[PDB]
Amino acid sequence: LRCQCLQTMAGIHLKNIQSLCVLPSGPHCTQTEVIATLKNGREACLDPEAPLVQKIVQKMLKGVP
Amino acid sequence: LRCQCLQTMAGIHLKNIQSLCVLPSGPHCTQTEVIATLKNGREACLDPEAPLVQKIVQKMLKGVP
Amino acid sequence: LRCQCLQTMAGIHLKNIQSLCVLPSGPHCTQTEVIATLKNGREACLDPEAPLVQKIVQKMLKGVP
Amino acid sequence: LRCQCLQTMAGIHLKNIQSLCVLPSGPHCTQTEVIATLKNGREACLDPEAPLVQKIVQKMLKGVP
Amino acid sequence: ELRCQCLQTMAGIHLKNIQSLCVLPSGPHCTQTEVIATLKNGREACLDPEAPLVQKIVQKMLKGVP
Amino acid sequence: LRCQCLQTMAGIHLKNIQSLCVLPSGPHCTQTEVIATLKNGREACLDPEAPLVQKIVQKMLKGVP
Amino acid sequence: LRCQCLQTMAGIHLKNIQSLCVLPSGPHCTQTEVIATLKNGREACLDPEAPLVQKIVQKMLKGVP
Amino acid sequence: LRCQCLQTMAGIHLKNIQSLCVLPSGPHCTQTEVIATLKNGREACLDPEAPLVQKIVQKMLKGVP
Amino acid sequence: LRCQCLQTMAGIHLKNIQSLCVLPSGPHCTQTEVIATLKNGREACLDPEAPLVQKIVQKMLKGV
Amino acid sequence: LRCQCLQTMAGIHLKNIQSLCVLPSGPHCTQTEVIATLKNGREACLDPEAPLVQKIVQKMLKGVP
Amino acid sequence: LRCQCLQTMAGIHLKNIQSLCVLPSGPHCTQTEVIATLKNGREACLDPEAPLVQKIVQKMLKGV
Amino acid sequence: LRCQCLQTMAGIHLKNIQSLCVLPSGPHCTQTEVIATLKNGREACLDPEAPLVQKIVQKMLKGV
Amino acid sequence: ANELRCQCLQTMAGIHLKNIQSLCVLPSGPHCTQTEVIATLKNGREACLDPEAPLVQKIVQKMLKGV
Amino acid sequence: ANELRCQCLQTMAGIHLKNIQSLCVLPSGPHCTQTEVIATLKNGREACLDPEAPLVQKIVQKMLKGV
Repeated sequence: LRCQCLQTMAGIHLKNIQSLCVLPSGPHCTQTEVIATLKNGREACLDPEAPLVQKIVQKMLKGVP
Repeated sequence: LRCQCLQTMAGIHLKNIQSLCVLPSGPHCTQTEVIATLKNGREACLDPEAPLVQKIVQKMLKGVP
Repeated sequence: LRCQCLQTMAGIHLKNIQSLCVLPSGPHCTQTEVIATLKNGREACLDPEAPLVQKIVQKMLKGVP
Repeated sequence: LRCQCLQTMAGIHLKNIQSLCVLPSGPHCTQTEVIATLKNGREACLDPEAPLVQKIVQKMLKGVP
Repeated sequence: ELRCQCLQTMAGIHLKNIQSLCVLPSGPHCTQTEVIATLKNGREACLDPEAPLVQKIVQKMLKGVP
Repeated sequence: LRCQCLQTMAGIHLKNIQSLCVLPSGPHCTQTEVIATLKNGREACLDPEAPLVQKIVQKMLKGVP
Repeated sequence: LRCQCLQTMAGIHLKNIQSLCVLPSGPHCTQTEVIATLKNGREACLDPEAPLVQKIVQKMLKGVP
Repeated sequence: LRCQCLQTMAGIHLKNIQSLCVLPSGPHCTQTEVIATLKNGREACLDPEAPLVQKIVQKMLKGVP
Repeated sequence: LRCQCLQTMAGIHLKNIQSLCVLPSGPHCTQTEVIATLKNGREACLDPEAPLVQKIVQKMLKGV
Repeated sequence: LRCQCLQTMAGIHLKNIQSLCVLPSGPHCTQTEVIATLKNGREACLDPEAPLVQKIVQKMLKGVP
Repeated sequence: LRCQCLQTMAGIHLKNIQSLCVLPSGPHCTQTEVIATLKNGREACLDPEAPLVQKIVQKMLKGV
Repeated sequence: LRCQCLQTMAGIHLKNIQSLCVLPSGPHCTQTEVIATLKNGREACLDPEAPLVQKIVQKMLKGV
Repeated sequence: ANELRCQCLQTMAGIHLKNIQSLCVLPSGPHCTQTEVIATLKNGREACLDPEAPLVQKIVQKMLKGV
Repeated sequence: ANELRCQCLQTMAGIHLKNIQSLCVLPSGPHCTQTEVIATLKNGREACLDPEAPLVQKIVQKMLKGV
């Protein structure tokens, strides 16, 4: 029951994102961590504090590029 | 490869949410659909257009329920 | 026999890298692509042209931080 | 969780290399070890200290002959 | 009808590590004789039959191991 | 992990040999044992001490009859 | 429907023989050929003309060593 | 791993025999048992003690009618 | 559509017989031929003219 | 491994019978059951106790109508 | 396109019948022929003229 | 192993019937069901209780 | 095989709307002397219908509006 | 392939009765959300139609009566 992300990466493109899960804080992890799954299947971690990540999340809800 | 949510429900509380995945449009589904997994394990579908759902998502990224 | 990486990401830390495979050009892919596997197990793609990536690769050969 | 390479071999040609993975030090192994997979499928171990191996790695990143 | 199993030859093989050494001669399958040595971990590695070390390694395996 | 050969046979002809594997001593077997696979597919065991067998092995390396 | 044995071998021991099949002449083969299956499972061809082979066959019928 | 023959039969003709296998004693069976396969495919058991059977076996080795 | 039995054998025991089929004459074969299948599975041909075979067949009908 | 015949029928003609199999008692069935296969291919069950059936069987052995 | 039944048999029991098909006359056959399939799977031919067969058919329609 | 007929239809003509199978009750179906196959090949379900169907069946047995 | 004749030898009746999975209407032409309707049920068994019949015409219009 | 989805992505119009070789009406169910009509022309090319449309309903009843 440790954190799934060791670190954060950046440069994620919205077109490639097949799914984006937001895992908040708790006994499982010290901080909130976001895991984005691409269309090929490879997962990639993201920063919830980052402005691009927050911009990407709200765009997925409204409508896709 | 059909849509996972048959319908949307409401009245979700942030404290109970263990994970929230956002599945956008594509060949798999006609519209964007959001699936929230609670701490007990039971999943529940949400509306991306809904104002509460959008408010819940941004709050999870920043900080605590 | 298509390319394994849809895109490149950045911000990789050397300490977290458990393995780094370099897949060159051929019938399988138009360009060279690098796939780094972290200690947790999650893979992440990298740019061979990038200066940090080239600096990370040579450091792994000589000796770890 | 022991080292995958018992020994090192030499005389590797760049044209034949389909993939080259660099596995650094850790709990898994005492030293850094490099595993090159050929186009036929047969794997072969390499020395990270060797000058040819270091020359082969940097050439794969830049471009193929 | 098969092609040759070895694309190239490598060297620096140690006798202690060799678990098995198969010698595949010429024929319809391949233009030249090719030797495939399987190590104790399981990883295979190709060898040169013309090489003096390889010929010295083969005869030593028959007589008795180091 | 017992010995593959129960006994040795003789009268092997070089022309018929498709492959000759030499399995040395270890935990798997008390003595070194040689297994020759013919062109039809039928395997046959050989004596490493035998002079003909040693003469056959060196001839395969140099060049075929 | 060709001959199963490319050649004959010798030095077979009766104790090791689990089964011995005698395949006579016909459209399938130019001459009579004998195939002995050992207890481990490995088959081995024999000469019907050979005196030891004929002595081995008659001994199996009467009673085993 | 029981005996393959429940009983013995007689009146076998050499011309009809396509194959004759001799299965000696062991853990598999209390006594030696002979199984003759005819040209049509139907198997038939034989007595190793019988004089005709022993005469049939030696004739197959030398040369067929 | 040739005859299934190349020859006849003898020494069949009733206890071992699991099934006994009688295939009469016709375009398929010049003469009547009997095929007995044992309990292990191995088939064996029999002579319909033979006295033991005729005695074995009638005994199977009445009782083992 | 139950009985193949649920019941017996009668009125079988010898001319139509292509094959007649007699399956005796055992673990497979409580009583002896006879299965007659006609020239068209359709099977039909018979009573071993019946006088016509016993008369039909003996006639097939001697010679056909 | 010949007749499926070479002959008729009798002694059919209603309890065992899983299906009963009635194939009338035509180019395919000179006369009407009835084919009854049992619960085990083995087919058996019947006479349409026979009184038992006609009695069996009407009983299947009404009730088992 | 469900019932083959979802419903019954009527207006079947005897001349068109190539085959008529009667499938009685059991584990396979709650009630008896009759399946008539026409000369063109198209199957059609029938009611065993119906008077015309019972009249059609007996007529096929006697003669076309 | 039989090429370009009428598919229905006769008409039947007593069709229920609930059971109908598909209903095809094949009009007149070189293929057939009269219009013929072929209804395919949910189990898969086809059944012919009369276009002149009042129930059949009532069934067709009901399928278009709603089940 | 696409198993058990709707066969028509959209509806078209301007169908002429003379060209129609066959007209199948596929109602609602697990296979599709709404009723959909597929008309096959004499050349072989299929074309989808609206069951709600007045021309389509007029075309269907005319095929039953006579061409």
